[PDB]
Amino acid sequence: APATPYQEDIARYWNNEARPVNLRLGDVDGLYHHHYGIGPVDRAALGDPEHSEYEKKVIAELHRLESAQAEFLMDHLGQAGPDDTLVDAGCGRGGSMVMAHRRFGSRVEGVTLSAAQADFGNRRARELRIDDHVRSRVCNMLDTPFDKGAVTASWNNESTMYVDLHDLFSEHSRFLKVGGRYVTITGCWNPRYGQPSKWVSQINAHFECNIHSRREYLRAMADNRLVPHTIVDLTPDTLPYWELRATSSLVTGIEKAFIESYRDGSFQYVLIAADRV
Ligand SMILES: Nc1ncnc2c1ncn2[C@@H]1O[C@H](CSCC[C@H](N)C(=O)O)[C@@H](O)[C@H]1O
Ligand SMILES: CC(C)=CCC/C(C)=C/CSP(=O)(O)OP(=O)(O)O
Ligand SMILES: [Mg+2]
Repeated sequence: APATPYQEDIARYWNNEARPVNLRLGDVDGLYHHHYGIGPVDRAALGDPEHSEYEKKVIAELHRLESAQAEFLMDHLGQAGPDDTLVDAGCGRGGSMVMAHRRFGSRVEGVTLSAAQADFGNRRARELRIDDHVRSRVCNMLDTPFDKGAVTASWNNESTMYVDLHDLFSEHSRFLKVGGRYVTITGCWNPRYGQPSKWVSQINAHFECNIHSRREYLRAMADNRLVPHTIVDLTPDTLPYWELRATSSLVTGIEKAFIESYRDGSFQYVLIAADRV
């Protein structure tokens, strides 16, 4: 039962989504991601752009960068093991959850507003025989069933732009144990630019989302017991992914808004990793 009209819009959006730039990339190795990539492009793997198999090599390379982005996120989760619970807040089709369970062996709990996504991820988990440890549910991430202090680490990978940040961080702070760890990778508008540019607004309109400024991320963390220990401006790191993607037949039309706003300083891609204290 949707918490607000807006969250009903978001459930409907993701229930309806199935773009090739997501499913064909996930098909490469069965890790289905809904986030962007980081790191240098492997031009050797790509080979000659004129080759018959170029588009398939581009697909494998873009997917490799999107998985690299998740790995980088998890490098900031600290240590976790089989007796711990990890929470993926706004978990998509569950590729990050699969990777986390492989990396840490923990119980991994995902929440999403989309029944089609939860169903997809739970089917994937059963296929991989890790469904006793990895579970998606349809649940608003601002109001979860996890007990106070029960969670060792948690994250939002490109899902914070659908909620009020004070409410989101109050919720993670509630369920994270003292000394637990939080990470987010997000696109935030740059308060140095001053307000959201036209490009940022085009991205909001495209995804029905609400990009926050970097100032708001840090303010909401400070107000909710979450203290950053690492912040990385990944903007230069994600541009190669976007410039490569822009050459792909699977483009969605938002590539220019990301590239141009990254280049002009109005928009930035950032990792913030924090302790719950
Ligand atoms: N209030 C809310 N509660 C739970 N999930 C939410 C939410 N608002 C948005 N979402 C989820 O946020 C996700 C954005 S897509 C990113 C998915 C995933 N973290 C990945 O990196 O692949 C979607 O799954 C959407 O359902
Ligand atoms: C501002 C940022 C970083 C993201 C905007 C919100 C959002 C849901 C982007 C979608 S990621 P995904 O569903 O994987 O999108 P596409 O590849 O189809 O463009
Ligand atoms: Mg995608």
